[PDB]
Amino acid sequence: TPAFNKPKVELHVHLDGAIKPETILYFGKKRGIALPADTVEELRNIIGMDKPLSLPGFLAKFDYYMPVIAGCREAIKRIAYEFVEMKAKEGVVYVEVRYSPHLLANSKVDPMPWNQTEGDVTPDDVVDLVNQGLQEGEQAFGIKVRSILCCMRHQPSWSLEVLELCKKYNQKTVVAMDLAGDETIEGSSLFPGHVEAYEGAVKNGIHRTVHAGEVGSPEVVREAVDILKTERVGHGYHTIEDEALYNRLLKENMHFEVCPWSSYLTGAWDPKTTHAVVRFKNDKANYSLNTDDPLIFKSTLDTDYQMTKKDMGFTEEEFKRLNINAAKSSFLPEEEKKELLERLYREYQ
Ligand SMILES: [Zn+2]
Repeated sequence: TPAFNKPKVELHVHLDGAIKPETILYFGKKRGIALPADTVEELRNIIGMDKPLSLPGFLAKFDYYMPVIAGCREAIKRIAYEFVEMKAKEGVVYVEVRYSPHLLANSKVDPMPWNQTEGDVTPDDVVDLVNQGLQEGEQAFGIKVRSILCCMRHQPSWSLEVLELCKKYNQKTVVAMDLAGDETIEGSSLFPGHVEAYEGAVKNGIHRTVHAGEVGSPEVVREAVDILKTERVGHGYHTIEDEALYNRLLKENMHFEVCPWSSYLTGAWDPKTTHAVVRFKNDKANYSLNTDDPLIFKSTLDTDYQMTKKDMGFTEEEFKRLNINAAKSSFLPEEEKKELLERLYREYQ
């Protein structure tokens, strides 16, 4: 019995954290690359999580399976295509999906991700391949899909490259730049490479989101909003700790990309306390509901909706409100944004 059986919009979900276990198995076998399990259930049990850890302990799960996908053109295009199929079944009608193109490349990338041998798949090629799979998925499954490229906190030497790829692939299919990775790296938001990329984004009209206040202090959110000039905040739960900052962001209609089930499993949210999203809901904040890394969290979008419905008093009315806010805060051009809003209002009658 689905919590919200109406069209949804999802703004915060990682392509590399939203791959079918079956597809991971497939490419491990095909390429002869080690995976920590030989069945799909056992693979889910080791890659996946069902109790809280930490952000770095979460980030280690990628080490298990990224090597079977990175540097492989067929695999990269396939995960993009299967992503759209996955989301179409969830009742999502518009999604922005994000990833680090560098982390899927095996050429012209330093340091080389996942101990790969030099190949022929550059970060540029990665974006091209993802685009192809996403566009074919859109055609096959009849939902709209756009992508966001992630700078990685520990590797600000990639950030200007990420900016250039966002320019090169603007709206086809890249709609924004993100900053992801380990938020516990002290002061990483203001590493000069990241600041230069975001300032370049401002000058070139490239849209901006930033992971902030997931596990970091409100200062991380402040850094994102006031220096990186972010347009949306990934998570943002800890913003509430600085009341003045939080109230300012409410006043500015900042969008928070909320990931409730993710926040439980990464330890971003202390489950001894009321979730931040309850405050957001009560303050009528601008926010969306999102899966984040459904492969690792063993989840679908219904997991997050069920959780907020059961545990946080979420109504159908609030589910409609937050999806309309998600649509308004999307990085779609004006005409396509209007189209999405029209569709939501039509299907919500
Ligand atoms: Zn994320």
